[PDB]
Amino acid sequence: ETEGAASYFNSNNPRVDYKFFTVGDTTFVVNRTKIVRARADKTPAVGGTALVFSAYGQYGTNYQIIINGVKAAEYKTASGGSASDVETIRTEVIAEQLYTNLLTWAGASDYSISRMGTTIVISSLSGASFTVDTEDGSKGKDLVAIQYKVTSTDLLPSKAPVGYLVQVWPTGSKPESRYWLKAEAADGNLVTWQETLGADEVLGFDGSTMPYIIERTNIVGGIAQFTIKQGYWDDRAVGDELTNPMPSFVDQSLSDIFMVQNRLCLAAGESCIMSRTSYFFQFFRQTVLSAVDTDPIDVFADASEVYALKHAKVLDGDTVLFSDNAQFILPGDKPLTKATALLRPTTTFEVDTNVAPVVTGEAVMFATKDGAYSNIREFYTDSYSDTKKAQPVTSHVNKLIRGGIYHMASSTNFNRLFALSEDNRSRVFVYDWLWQGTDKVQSAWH
Repeated sequence: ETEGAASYFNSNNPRVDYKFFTVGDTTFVVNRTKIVRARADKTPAVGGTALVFSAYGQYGTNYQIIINGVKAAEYKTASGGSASDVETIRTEVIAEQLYTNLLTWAGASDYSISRMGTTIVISSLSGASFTVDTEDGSKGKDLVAIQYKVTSTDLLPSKAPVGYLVQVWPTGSKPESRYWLKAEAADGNLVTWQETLGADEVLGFDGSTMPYIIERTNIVGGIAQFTIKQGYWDDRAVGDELTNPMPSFVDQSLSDIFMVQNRLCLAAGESCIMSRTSYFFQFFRQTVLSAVDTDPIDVFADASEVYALKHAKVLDGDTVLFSDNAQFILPGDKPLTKATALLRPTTTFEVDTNVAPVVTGEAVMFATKDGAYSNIREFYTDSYSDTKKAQPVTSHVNKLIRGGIYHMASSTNFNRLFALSEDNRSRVFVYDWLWQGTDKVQSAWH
């Protein structure tokens, strides 16, 4: 066992609750009672820390640093008619002179101020935003004041403290193009920025409520050892809430687990989430700047009048998704992208989701419940060139099966089908069939 072992298996009717899945060696266990919750921790909010820097300098400019209203850190450049005024306009000279004046200011006892390169960094001591103004000779060329947002990429400071956060959102640009950048320590005068998660956002899924994993590590002395453990779910890394949103299945209960085109498929109620290709534990885009086909997909084309879907099966180039009152077809002709994958509601047959439908090759066999008996229907493709209908194969024997069906098993090589009934556990029904040409030369029950 592990942490949360005897807390995800808290149920009284495991037949309806626990739905299992298997890929490779790992085994996924899904409980339909718990509700997925988001983790309590959040990224730090928009900090009051701000930095200022100089770019050009000009001649004879009175440089101001308006720190939260009251004026401080004053400096003025000489006229420039003398050859010696060239030294006073350099960025480094401006930076150090402004730093010296700011430190001597009376209010400096509340803000931590340091100088690195041509950048002055002001950090609050348990306070709100500085709301700096920093008027200068030009419009924005001379001095640039940034707290957490910038209007372009060229205006980025040459130097910055390690771990500084900033928002990039050029004016007149689509909201999908904005992203958060992080200033990380590097050599050379220029600093390097990397994509990072936004400020004051939820980190990721809470592992205590997400489906668990059962894995067979090795075999010791002819006996395999099995380990149950929490899932290795990837955490959100890049983007903000708008461009990297939480999938809608949060604050809901899972319904089924399956997979299509090597992508894990989290189907919960109206929502179904497509995992990243070859990476089952990640549901968030690797990078927000650009979109690629491998990125996870969200498909909501199913109607909301259909409740939580239960089963999924493959049928002649398509994956059919079974609900309690309708069916859907997910096309597989084209690769699934953000603009191509969609659910197509095709048939409205009445299907009982208590028992798992089986596949017999070219057809899918599902059972329906009615009264104290049960019928079994065949799902196949008709002679219309892509239209599917369902027909009952228990027409001549409909009262044979007592109670309902709780288990099925098929055999494509033997063309054999098995069924069970609750009214007598000792009785098993065998349905045999054999296609030949275009007709069923045999359809046997015993």
